[PDB]
Amino acid sequence: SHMEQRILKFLEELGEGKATTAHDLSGKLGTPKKEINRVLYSLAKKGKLQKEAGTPPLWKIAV
Amino acid sequence: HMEQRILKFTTAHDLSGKLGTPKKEINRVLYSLAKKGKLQKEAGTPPLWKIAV
Amino acid sequence: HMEQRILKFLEELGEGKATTAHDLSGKLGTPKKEINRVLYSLAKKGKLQKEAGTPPLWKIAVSTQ
Amino acid sequence: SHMEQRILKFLEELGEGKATTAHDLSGKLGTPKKEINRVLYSLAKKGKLQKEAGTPPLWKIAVSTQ
DNA sequence: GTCGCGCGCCATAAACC
DNA sequence: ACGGTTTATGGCGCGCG
Repeated sequence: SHMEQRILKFLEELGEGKATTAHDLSGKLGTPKKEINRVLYSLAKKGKLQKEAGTPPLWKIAV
Repeated sequence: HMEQRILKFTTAHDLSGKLGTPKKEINRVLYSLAKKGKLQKEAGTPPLWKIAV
Repeated sequence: HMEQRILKFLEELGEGKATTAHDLSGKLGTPKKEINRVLYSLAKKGKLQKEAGTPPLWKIAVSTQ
Repeated sequence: SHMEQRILKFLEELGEGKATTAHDLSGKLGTPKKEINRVLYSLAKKGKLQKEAGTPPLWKIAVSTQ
């Protein structure tokens, strides 16, 4: 929920309909993709984030 | 719709009758929900459950 | 080699009906890790189609043209 | 079942207070990770091994319980 | 009768930079 | 005498009869 917050913050910042990727997040936060992804996927089951299947997947805030 | 009802309503095996749902499906929404911080798993055999206030 | 086995096995099942990687793992006498490894490789090669689920169901790839 | 014996042996031959992952046991023992974990988890219930929390879990020969 | 399991995941090939 | 490092649905925690 700290790093969940780093990520959520960043998404909300970066546009209001925008998406992004684990690789993008990882750069803009000096964090291994593994970590970013650990949290992105957690957040998704929690209903918080919305994921668009793809190579790589695209992540945006949900309702 | 399950997540919703699961809330309004103990064991998963015991949840299969009250809502008429296969145990698999209940254990799914349980472990998920406790991962959402809302529920909380007790160590029984089988495991027991209760809404974390 | 293991691929054409799975395919061959997905022929003798009647068009429409699908199967799981556990099921295959038994029938074909092969560890599930290898089965799935190959299954996911055939779907991506086009030969097969994956119907994501719990567990996922696998059948011959169906043209959508 | 000489799998238990082989793993306990490997975890002993690794050193004092030292741990390792099941992926690693499967590698060296040349044994499917499926069986390795089935067994690892088994030895932990029997009390012989302890499972350190992690991703993945780390294992080592127990040192506390009776 | 615990069990939620979706798992292929690299003893990797290809792709990036 | 030389392409090192990251990706992939790569998140994996899995042991399940």
